[PDB]
Formats: sequence, structure tokens, C-alpha cells
Amino acid sequence: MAVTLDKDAYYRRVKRLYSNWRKGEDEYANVDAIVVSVGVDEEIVYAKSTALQTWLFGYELTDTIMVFCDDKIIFMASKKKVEFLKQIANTKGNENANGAPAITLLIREKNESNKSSFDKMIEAIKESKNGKKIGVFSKDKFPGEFMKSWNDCLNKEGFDKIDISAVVAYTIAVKEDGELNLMKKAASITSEVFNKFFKERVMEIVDADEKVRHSKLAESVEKAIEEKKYLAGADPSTVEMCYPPIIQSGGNYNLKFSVVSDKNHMHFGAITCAMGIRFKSYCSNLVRTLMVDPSQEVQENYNFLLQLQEELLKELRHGVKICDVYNAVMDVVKKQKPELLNKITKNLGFGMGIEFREGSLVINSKNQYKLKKGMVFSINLGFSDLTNKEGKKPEEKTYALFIGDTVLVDEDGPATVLTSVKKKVKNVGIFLKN
Repeated sequence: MAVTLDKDAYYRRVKRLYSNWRKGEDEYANVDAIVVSVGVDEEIVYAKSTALQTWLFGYELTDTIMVFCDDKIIFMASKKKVEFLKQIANTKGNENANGAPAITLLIREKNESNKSSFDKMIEAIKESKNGKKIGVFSKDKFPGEFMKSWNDCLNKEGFDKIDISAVVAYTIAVKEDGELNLMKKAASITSEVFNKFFKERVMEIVDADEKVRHSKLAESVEKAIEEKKYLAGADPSTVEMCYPPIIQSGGNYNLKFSVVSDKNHMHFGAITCAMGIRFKSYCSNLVRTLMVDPSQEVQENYNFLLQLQEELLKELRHGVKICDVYNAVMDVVKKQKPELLNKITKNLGFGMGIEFREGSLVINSKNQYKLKKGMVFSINLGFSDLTNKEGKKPEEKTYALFIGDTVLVDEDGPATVLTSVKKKVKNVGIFLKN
């Protein structure tokens, strides 16, 4: 009945963390200890601290402190969580633990003070190499008295703090085969929900001439993932939304994933639809634009968007710098449709895994990181503020086109698409015929 911890996975991945840290590239340089603290998780935002726990343990743990030193690791948590972590702390006789620093478990006290435990972790940092600089996820600030008491104690030492979010994201980016199977299923579930529920519902609304608010349609998609018939064999208890589904139309667009569906009635023109399923903690992503009776001009821009995504897939391969992929795509726009340069999304996708969007792995003009086989990306491209020459009402005047898929980076060459939703005009057009 107790929660099972994948021990081999922990030993494998903690060794990988230490091998990258030891290499000392970028912000890993001169880091004496890595300090990760999780307080109460109000959620709302994905976080490196809890993502790291998912990667190492398979589960997130609130009010938990993790101190990785050169020659030892300390975890401090409640008695329940300590019992859980004993699965990896007690090596038993597992030779897979040979390469990993020994774990010390400290039991947190709701009452009776934790100063003795805090001091042990501080002394451990002090004794780790130079004992001066700690790697942190500076963005992660959690509420709670316990976290406040730990960070107050830690701050009295005046350690140098360096944010290691980017190097850690790169450390875990390449997916193991078991992780890829989870992301493949996540992508398949997203596709099933869209193919079997989302697209059908939109077509029913148009065919019936119904007035449905984007927010209501989004709620219906959320309700749909509670039903087994839409989950392609997966159990409803293993799936959640990566973010609330986003439907936009009628001239009111914003081609990103950090906004919610508005209260406006869906307009029957260009309907951008974004959704993603998180399966057993691994994210997927999909974006499709459904076009009602699209004109020649709309189809020409949309088919050019498909062409751009195809070029992106061809360039998204092992060893290539992310900014070089970005420039290759923008060069096609410059060469073929200069007038769309100021219309195209400034970002063309991002690394995706336990966390939905890796901020350090965004496909933009600046990113210097090199791609690797085994990385998984959400590849998204869109055109905003496009004009319908035949539009008469404001909601008909402007439209947008947005497409998005989950893809697996390969070596020599083109990336593999993991989502399975047809996107030719005949598959995404909502035609009078139906």
C-alpha cells in the first residue's frame, strides 16, 4: 500500500545530475552545493524545485529540503516522507547505488524546533569543497513558516547564490526511453481528445449556429478528459490538463499558452484551439486552427504556415543550435512572404517534459543551446493580425493562424511528430458541406 519509489531511476538520475555538475559548465562552475527547498505548493505555476523531485523520486514532496553536497546528500521532511525516502537512503545491497553519494534523512518537527537539523545541513554545505556558493532555483519562493525558518537560517550564512535553472533544465532535457513512452502516450491522449471530442464539438456548434462562450467550450474539454472513451485506453486518474484549454476567435487572439479562454461567443471564422494533456506528470501540447469556409487567401497563408513547420521539423535535429533553427525558418519567411515577418510569432516552440515550458529552451533568436536526440519539444508557429479583405464586421476583419505539435528530436535528421491530428485544410476546415 505504501508508495513505491523507482530506486534504479533515482540512482541513475542522481548520478547524471552529479556528472553534469562535476563537468562544471556555465552556472555549474564553482557551485559547492545544490540547495532545493519546497514549501506549500499552491501550484498555479510549474516549478524547477518540484520538477526535480518528480525526476529524482517520481513524486513531489512539500515542506521538503534537499541539500546535494560534494560527498553527501541530506533530505529533510516529515516522518511520512522520510519513510518514503528510506527506499533510496537504505542502499540495502543495491550496487546501482555505488555511484551515488550517501543519503542522510532528517525528520522535520511540526513543533519542538528544527535548529538542530538546519545546522546539520548548513555544516554539510560548509564542508562541501569551498563551502561558499550554492546553486538554487531563485524563482522558487514558497509560503509557509517552515520554509521561512529554513531560508532565514540559511541566509545568516551569506552564501553566494547562483541560479542553476538553465543548466539543470539542460541536464534533464534528454529523455530516457521510459520517459519517452510517457510523453508519447500523453501526446496520443491529447490527439484522441481533440480528434474525438474537441473538433466534433466545434463542428456541432457551427452546424447548429449555437452561441457558445470560449470559456464554456474550454470547460467542456476539461470535462471530456474525465471520460475513458476519450483517453485512448488511459485511466482518468492518470491525466490532467497542462493548462486550461485555450480557444480564441473573432479578432481577439493572443498566440501563447499563458492566457485563459475569454467569455466571448465563438465566432465562425478562424478558431485557434490549444490544449495539452499531462500524463503521469509528463506534458504534451497541440495547437490547431479550425477555419470556417476559408477563402483562397486564408488557405494560402495557412498552407504556408504548414510549410514553415515542415522546414522547422527538418532543421530541429541533434547538434544544431536553437537560434540556428529559428533563423532558418525566418529566412523562408523573408524569402517567400516578407509581408508576414511582422505577423509571425517571435517564438517557434520550446522544450517540454515534466515542466510544460522550459524557459531556457525556447526556440528564439537568442538561444545558444544545442539540440540533442531524445529531447522533446512543443513546436508552435502562428501568424497574428492578418486581414480578411472581405470582412465587414470587426470580428470578421482580423484573423490569426496557429499550429502546434509535440515532436521528438532525432539525429540525421528530421524530428518525429508525436501528436496525431491531421492538419491539412480538408481536415481542419469547417465546411458548409460537413
